[PDB]
Amino acid sequence: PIVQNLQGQMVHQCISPRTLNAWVKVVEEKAFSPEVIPMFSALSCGATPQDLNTMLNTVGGHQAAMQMLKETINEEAAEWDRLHPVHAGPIAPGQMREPRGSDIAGTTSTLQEQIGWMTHNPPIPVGEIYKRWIILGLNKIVRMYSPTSILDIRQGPKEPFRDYVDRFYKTLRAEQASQEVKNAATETLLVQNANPDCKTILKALGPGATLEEMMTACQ
Amino acid sequence: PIVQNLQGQMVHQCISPRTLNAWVKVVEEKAFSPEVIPMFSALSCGATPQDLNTMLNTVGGHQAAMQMLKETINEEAAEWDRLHPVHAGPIAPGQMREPRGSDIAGTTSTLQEQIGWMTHNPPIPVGEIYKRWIILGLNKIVRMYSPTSILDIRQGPKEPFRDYVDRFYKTLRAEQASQEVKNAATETLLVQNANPDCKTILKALGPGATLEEMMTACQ
Amino acid sequence: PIVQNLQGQMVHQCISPRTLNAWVKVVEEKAFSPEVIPMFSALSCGATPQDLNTMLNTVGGHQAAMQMLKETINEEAAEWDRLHPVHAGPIAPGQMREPRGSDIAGTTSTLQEQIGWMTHNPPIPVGEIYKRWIILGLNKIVRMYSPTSILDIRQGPKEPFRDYVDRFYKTLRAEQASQEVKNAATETLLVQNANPDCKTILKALGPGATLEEMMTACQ
Amino acid sequence: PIVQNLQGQMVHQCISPRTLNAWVKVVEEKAFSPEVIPMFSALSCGATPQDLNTMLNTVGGHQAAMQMLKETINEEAAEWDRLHPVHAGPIAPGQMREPRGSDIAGTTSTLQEQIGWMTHNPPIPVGEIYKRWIILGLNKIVRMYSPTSILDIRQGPKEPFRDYVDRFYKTLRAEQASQEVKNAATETLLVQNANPDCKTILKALGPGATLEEMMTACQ
Amino acid sequence: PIVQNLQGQMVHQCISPRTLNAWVKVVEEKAFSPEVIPMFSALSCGATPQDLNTMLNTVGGHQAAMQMLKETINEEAAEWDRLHPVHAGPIAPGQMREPRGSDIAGTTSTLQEQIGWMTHNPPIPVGEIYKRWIILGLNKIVRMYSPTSILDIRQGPKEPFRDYVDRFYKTLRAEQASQEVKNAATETLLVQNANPDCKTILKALGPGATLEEMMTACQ
Amino acid sequence: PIVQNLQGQMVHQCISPRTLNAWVKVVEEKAFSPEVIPMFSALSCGATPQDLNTMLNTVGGHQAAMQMLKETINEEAAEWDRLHPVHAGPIAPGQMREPRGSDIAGTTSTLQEQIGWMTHNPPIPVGEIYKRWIILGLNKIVRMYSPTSILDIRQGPKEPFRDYVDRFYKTLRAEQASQEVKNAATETLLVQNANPDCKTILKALGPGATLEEMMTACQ
Ligand SMILES: O=C1Cc2ccccc2[C@H](c2ccccc2)N1
Ligand SMILES: O=C1Cc2ccccc2[C@H](c2ccccc2)N1
Ligand SMILES: O=C1Cc2ccccc2[C@H](c2ccccc2)N1
Ligand SMILES: O=C1Cc2ccccc2[C@H](c2ccccc2)N1
Ligand SMILES: O=C1Cc2ccccc2[C@H](c2ccccc2)N1
Ligand SMILES: O=C1Cc2ccccc2[C@H](c2ccccc2)N1
Repeated sequence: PIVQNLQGQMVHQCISPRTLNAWVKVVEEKAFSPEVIPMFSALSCGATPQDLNTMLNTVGGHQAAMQMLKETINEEAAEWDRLHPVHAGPIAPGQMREPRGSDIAGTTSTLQEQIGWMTHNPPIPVGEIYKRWIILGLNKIVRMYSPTSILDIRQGPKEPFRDYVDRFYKTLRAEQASQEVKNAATETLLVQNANPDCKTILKALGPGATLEEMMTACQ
Repeated sequence: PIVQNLQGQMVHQCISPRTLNAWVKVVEEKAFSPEVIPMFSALSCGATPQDLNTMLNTVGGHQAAMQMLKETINEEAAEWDRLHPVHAGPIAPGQMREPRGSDIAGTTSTLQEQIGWMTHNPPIPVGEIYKRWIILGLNKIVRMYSPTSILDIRQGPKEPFRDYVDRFYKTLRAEQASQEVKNAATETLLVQNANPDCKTILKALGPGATLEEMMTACQ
Repeated sequence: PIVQNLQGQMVHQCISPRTLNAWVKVVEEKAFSPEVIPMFSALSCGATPQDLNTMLNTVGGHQAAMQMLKETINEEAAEWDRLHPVHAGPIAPGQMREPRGSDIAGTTSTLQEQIGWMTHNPPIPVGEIYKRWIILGLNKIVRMYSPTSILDIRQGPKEPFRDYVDRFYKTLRAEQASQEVKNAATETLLVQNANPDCKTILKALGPGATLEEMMTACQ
Repeated sequence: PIVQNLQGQMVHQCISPRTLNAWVKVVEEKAFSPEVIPMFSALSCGATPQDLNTMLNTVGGHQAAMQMLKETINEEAAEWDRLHPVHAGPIAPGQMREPRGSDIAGTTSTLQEQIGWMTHNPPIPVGEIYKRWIILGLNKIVRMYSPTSILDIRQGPKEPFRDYVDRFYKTLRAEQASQEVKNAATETLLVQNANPDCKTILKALGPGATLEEMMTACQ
Repeated sequence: PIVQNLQGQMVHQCISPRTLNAWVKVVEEKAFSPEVIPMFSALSCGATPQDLNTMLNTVGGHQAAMQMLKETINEEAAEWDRLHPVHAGPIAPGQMREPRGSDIAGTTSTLQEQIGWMTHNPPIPVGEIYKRWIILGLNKIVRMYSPTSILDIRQGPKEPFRDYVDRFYKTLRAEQASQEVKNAATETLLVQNANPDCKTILKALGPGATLEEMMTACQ
Repeated sequence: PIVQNLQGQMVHQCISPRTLNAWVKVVEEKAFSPEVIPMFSALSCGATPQDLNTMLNTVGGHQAAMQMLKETINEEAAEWDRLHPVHAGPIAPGQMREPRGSDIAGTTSTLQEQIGWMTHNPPIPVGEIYKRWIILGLNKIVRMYSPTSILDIRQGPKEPFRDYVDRFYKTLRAEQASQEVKNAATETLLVQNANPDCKTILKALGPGATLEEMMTACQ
């Protein structure tokens, strides 16, 4: 990653064994549960494109997903190249060349180039641009591997309302509902999918009940 | 987080793998037992709003709770915006803009903005303001998930008085009794809910017995 | 905690995940065995009052003990306030206010105030003053939870003398005997409570035998 | 390794216990699965030739592989020596000598020499040159230990299409297919090797289907 | 401990959680096996008397041993006081007082005093003086808890000579034989205590056989 | 160890708990398998003679080996003393004395002396000299504890050729064959000791087959 040291210059630091192992283990334990994504982003704080490739390449399973991710990265790289074409022909001696999509993705750029871009004044933030593409891909994977429609999350007859609400919003998160819908689903599908006893209680609460109030009501 | 380095300037540092894993594990092991809250506060020492969102987003279960927390944060954000409206229209070139509620919550502000606010002279402590909102929400969650009324904590006939007192104050903590009440419950409900043998001994101690003295008396 | 950095100024540093977890685990594994106290003191090296409260608040069980500790802290705070009353009315602009008992305990003082006191020249050592109160309380707890009188530690007929001596001094430590008594118990109760065979051997050694010599004699 | 310190000079630092153990454990757990290679590269960030030899020598099993790797390194060393012969006869007093293949491999050069080369202006990057040779060898090992031809990866009749795709691309990775082929295999062998039901669905999608679209279609 | 920082002044640093836990665990796992002593010395590198007391006080079992150790420390303290009596009466304002035995042992000296002594020019090395006393005591404990005489280590009839030699020198180490005797025991008791078959082979080797040669001969 | 700090002076640093535990555990788990030696060398990076003795002394088992190692160190010390006799009689005030063998081994030299030698300009590298003696001894131990002759490593009739090659070169490593022999054994003993089926295939390959080619041929 690129870090400020103790004396305020941005320099390269090797990726730590602790970081490498954290990432491999979270993928082993959680697969593509949605909360793996913010974990990736956090563990990749300050990453160069080289570091992001290290993290992705250290994954041993899930090669269908990793191939889908390669496809998404190629699409974003191709769109970058449409927006920001680069001068063909020889670079100015000693000067910084402009990054192409594959340079951002770390496949045709050196670590030194990456460092140069990222520590330029002002920085050409190749690590952050690539990380956005990766996360775009990972979010597709999450949605793909979500095993259950929100329509099929219904409260069982002796299921505690809290355990049902947990299943409901765990499902909405993987299915990738916007916050609008998450905020909104509470006046609607959450009540619809509730068991008959709790449904009666919730119907009687009136509109504009908070989730807290719904949860208390069906406790 | 924002830390002073070895040479006394406040700078950003990535959230550590050790911190990320500590938080995920304490939620996995303890859920919303009350002592998770001071753990959160401690693990979030110096956090930016981005870091606080990382911590909350890395939680995989408990999505009912996390949706209730979103609701509490939205309420606090809305109250901030009432108290501190911001100038609409274009920002002064190169200057610091005033944070809105959603900026404090990290959803409409960049890391750079956050850093700017937090390291301003004097600091606009967006991390500490957001952390207060989060803890307000978490405390509601704790109270919600408290499974037992203090009225139902009674000493069993062969229950050691110490084990009963532990249950009693463990319950009062989750139910969120003030210190007044915790201090006070010792002249009252603690004795009432004691078994007949210990109740007789405690009644005879007189008023103004310390808990230590009550515990010794029923040993 | 407050630490000197690499360049010799005293500054605040966040409490580490390693420290937080060490403390929670030692309480989980050892409860209020006497050796938990020096562990607390060591893990709280350099602590602010905020940090000491973090450590105490992160404890999830033992709430009878934690309520007894609150009582002891309140008593010490009240005695501080007797000895060191503070000027009522407004503080001098920009100047340091004098700490009250509850300020020392971290309940009515900010982290900034604490830092100010602790790094004043000369330091008003609020962390060390509070830590003394806490340890006073913890020592009472240890004594309370000591399950066995020294009178009841007697060597079994086929109990190795070393295993008996271990039980004896493990008991004296929890019961909180002074070093005088620990030094002294060797000419007396240790021999009295020894089995008939070893008692004869020890009686014959004469007075002024070291523990080493007693242990060798009954090997 | 050679690291920049806190003040921006490149200096030698001992290999850490954490690094040493990470590498030994990944070889113990994963053998020569392809993802061990990017792990090696990452754990060897900044390594001297001495450090790379340490890592290879700390491996206890797999001695057939380690002997094959020695053979590959000897071949690369011999090709270096063809391209870059060195002046025989005595070195200039106090001056840097030119590295031979065995110097790059760390077998005839001292740590001091290595440091000298690597921190020269401009650096003679002996660590990076050796690491390339090692990785060339490791890639051969991976290919050797790949147990299954891509021709034999066929979707079972009740095998989820995702689990088949995972096996397929896990195999292609060990067999060391180029990205061209990985990108391409999706219009061809992946469909051919699919079970009859999914094969019909994929045939009907048309050419130019993404893997994402194929995966959705056979869900 | 007292450490040099990054800029070459000797300053105090808190004892680490890793150090505290290492020591507690080695005592839990190994008791007073001889190799615990060099572990203690190493884990106490740079320790103040306060730190050494922390380490000893964090031990929960073995209180017979810890009482024997207190006795040894008191004896060494008393001998220090004989050799180095201190001026009674008031200290020179602002000046360093001379340490008494109990000051060296950390029981009547503050951390500040200790730091003062240890960082004086030239240092009055109270940490190293106390550590020597402690190790003197620990060595007595080791010898006490050694369960087997060297006379009783004899090679069994189907015992591999190497396993017998391991038992032999493991015993000599706990029994605290000098290196002279360890060096010497090889021409004598080691052969005597060997089984009849190996004894014949060793007798025939001649005098002045190395242990290596004896071990090869009885392989 | 002696390390450069953040500002480029060589100073002493305590041996870490992580290093101490790494070494004890590798000896516990691997005994004197050959790969323990490069682990020792790596974990002892920068070590003083004191540190090397710490590492050796922290080993609890294997006392036959540790006594053999003492013998080897004494032999090397005696040869050093032959090559580099020291001036008897009093040292020049304030000046550096010349190290004797036992000084190099850390038994008659202080840490301060060691530091002085190792940080002299130019360094008298006592740590590296002692480490060479130790490794000489450890290599003898490895060879001693090698349980199997290379003559007895033969491919079983249904043993995969790769598993046989692993046994073969694992044996050659412990038996301490030179690289010449390891390189060479491939045209000879490896084929001889192969099972009849693979032997026929290898005989037919011709001379000058690489190990890779032999392994492929018998796959
Ligand atoms: O070097 C790498 C490793 C990797 C691993 C998994 C997923 C993507 C990647 C990306 C990459 C590769 C080729 C095309 C697109 C993206 N680059
Ligand atoms: O980015 C995040 C993640 C998160 C996770 C759990 C709970 C709250 C949050 C808050 C957030 C989101 C949307 C509305 C309110 C609060 N922001
Ligand atoms: O904030 C805290 C947490 C805590 C936890 C356990 C025990 C004592 C404390 C003390 C406290 C609280 C209220 C009265 C006295 C002492 N302060
Ligand atoms: O020192 C070493 C250790 C090692 C261990 C495993 C594999 C290769 C190596 C290389 C080495 C050795 C001899 C020839 C070629 C390469 N050097
Ligand atoms: O504070 C301590 C703790 C401790 C613990 C175990 C053994 C010795 C010690 C020494 C101590 C105490 C009293 C007399 C002598 C030595 N000091
Ligand atoms: O202090 C030590 C500890 C130790 C432990 C195991 C093996 C060798 C050593 C060497 C030592 C001792 C005495 C003679 C020779 C070598 N020195």
